[PDB]
Amino acid sequence: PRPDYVLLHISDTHLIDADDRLGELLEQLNQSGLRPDAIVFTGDLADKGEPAAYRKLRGLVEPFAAQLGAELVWVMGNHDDRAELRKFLLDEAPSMAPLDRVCMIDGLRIIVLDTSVPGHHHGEIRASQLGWLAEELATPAPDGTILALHHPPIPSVLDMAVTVELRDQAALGRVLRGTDVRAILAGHLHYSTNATFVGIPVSVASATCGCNLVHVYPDTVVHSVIP
Amino acid sequence: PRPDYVLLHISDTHLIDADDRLGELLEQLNQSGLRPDAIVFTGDLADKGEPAAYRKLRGLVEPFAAQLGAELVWVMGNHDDRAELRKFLLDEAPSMAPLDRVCMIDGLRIIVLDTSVPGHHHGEIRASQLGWLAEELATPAPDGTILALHHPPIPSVLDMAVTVELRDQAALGRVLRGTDVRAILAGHLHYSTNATFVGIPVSVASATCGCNLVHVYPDTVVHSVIP
Ligand SMILES: [Fe+3]
Ligand SMILES: [Fe+3]
Ligand SMILES: [Mn+2]
Ligand SMILES: [Mn+2]
Repeated sequence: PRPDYVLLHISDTHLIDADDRLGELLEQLNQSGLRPDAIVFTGDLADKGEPAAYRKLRGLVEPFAAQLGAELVWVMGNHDDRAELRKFLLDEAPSMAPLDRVCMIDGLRIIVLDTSVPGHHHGEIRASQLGWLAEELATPAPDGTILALHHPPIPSVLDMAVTVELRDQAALGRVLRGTDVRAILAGHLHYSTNATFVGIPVSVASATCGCNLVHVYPDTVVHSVIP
Repeated sequence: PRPDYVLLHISDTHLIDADDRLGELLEQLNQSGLRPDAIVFTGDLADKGEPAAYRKLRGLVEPFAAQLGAELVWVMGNHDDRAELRKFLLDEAPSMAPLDRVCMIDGLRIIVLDTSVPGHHHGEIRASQLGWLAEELATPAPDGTILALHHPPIPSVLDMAVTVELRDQAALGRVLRGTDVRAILAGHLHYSTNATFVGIPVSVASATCGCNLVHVYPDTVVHSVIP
């Protein structure tokens, strides 16, 4: 069966040997002959949100994505810095506003949401963002929506995770319920995990410092873990 | 958060170094301090369905499960033999009837289904089994149902997989739709994969020759991949 879309889901690169780890992955993905429609990086791109790390990340990943004709989708994590990411990864004016955006890949909507809280490790979504999200989802996409964020809306199975988990998941749940969100892509946990959130499948990719393949069929979304 | 139930999801042990691989896993799980309510093995237990392999499997796994007070849940795979498994793993009279069974873990229903076809590698579910399954699911379990089987009802992302995939998934889908089946546990693929089937989350554990942790919360089921 041919999927409608193929995505690559990578997370938690933590660049500041993370350079070798990511380099080795990209080289391995290049040799596979995989041709993704988009490559989605679900946060913690730079370990300390360093300008130099973003420059290195961009230098490694942009030629890889260009070779494949794949859209690059960057997401904020708790380790990242909004202003330095905008500047050195995106070529956008520095700002501390949430990195929220919408990207249509043919008929497939990818929504990037920013769960990060500046100077903190836990996750939160502000009122402005929920409203923005609700308004966007009021119009259905032809092939539905993939929501990409950092902190997963799933129960913490480790005590260590609870202190840095996504807070106020109920409010997000109220926005997402009944929408065309078909899957939520996340990171943060540094091990491969899946669950549902208000009936929506959530898939967490492990850290790079493997990744996931995402096959979007007409009726289901398949997430495969690539070590 | 405390889950309602903890399950261990292991698959594709292929015993006939698979002995060392499984031994090393069980020892590792024992050191973790994990106390599962059940341990579910989703098929391909013996590589050639050998009596000796089932004896070895039983010898390795029964003391492990006994130490933890965990229920053992065995599932048929394409590599297994129904008669030899019944005899040497279960202490049951030899039979080639499908290995279908129901196990209540407090309020949680685990249904074991047999997708294997004797002498063949692909998956099928017979009419007798669908009827049996439909009748069982007509009564809801207090905490819903986990369906455990070998061949996953998810699209084959590899060409090699298509020839040995589960056939006639539509019929199974018709039975499961609207039931209290909250999750489907599967194997067969030999890599970690998740998707939905008729709105129901399906989680495939990789092979042993790691495994998954399953945390059942009141409102969601979390699957975590343990390398
Ligand atoms: Fe991280
Ligand atoms: Fe197998
Ligand atoms: Mn994080
Ligand atoms: Mn198999």
